[PDB]
Amino acid sequence: EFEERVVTINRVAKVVKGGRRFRFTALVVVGDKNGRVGFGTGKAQEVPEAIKKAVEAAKKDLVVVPRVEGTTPHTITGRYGSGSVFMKPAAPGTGVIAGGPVRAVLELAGITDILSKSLGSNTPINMVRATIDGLQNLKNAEDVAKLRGKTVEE
RNA sequence: UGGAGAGUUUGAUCCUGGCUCAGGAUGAACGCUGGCGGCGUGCCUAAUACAUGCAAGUCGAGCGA
Repeated sequence: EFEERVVTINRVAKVVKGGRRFRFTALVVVGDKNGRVGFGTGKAQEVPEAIKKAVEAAKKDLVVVPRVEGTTPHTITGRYGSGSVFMKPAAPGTGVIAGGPVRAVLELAGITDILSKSLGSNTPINMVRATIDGLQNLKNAEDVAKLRGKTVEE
């Protein structure tokens, strides 16, 4: 079993052309607090029924994040399109600071670090796709120790 | 050692982009209420004429009288 949160919903369609559409949508992040997250988007006109379509879209996506049990291994500027968050490791004891779309993703991988703010992000969709693009590009020491010498560098 | 955001142009979007709020401050004023032990700081606006008080004397083993 997993955990989900409703980040945002909308009421997006064209009102009357002779026949009405007025649909909703959602952007649900799912996670397990072990290091695997995801996100997906569905749409329907009955209000909480598009969430079950949205959690359906995110269970088929898992992203493995390295961890030193509380923070991230290094720093990176997770960038996608027009969004850019900044993330950097803390010391164990300080909690995850906000960025609300970026706040709820970092708690469902299971860390307690600082989070620098969204630099150029505007809307809560590209905050999410810039968050996940940051998390899926970190590096361990062991995989680096594969294609180098064997843990010399300290 | 340590670094958050939200709102608003469209029938509905993504972007550029402004304006606006939450917070910390004051040798502040002013608004309501009033128990203090104790610690500090109280002409920042007309350089607008300054009553009354005290702030530079001491030495009688200088020397006169």
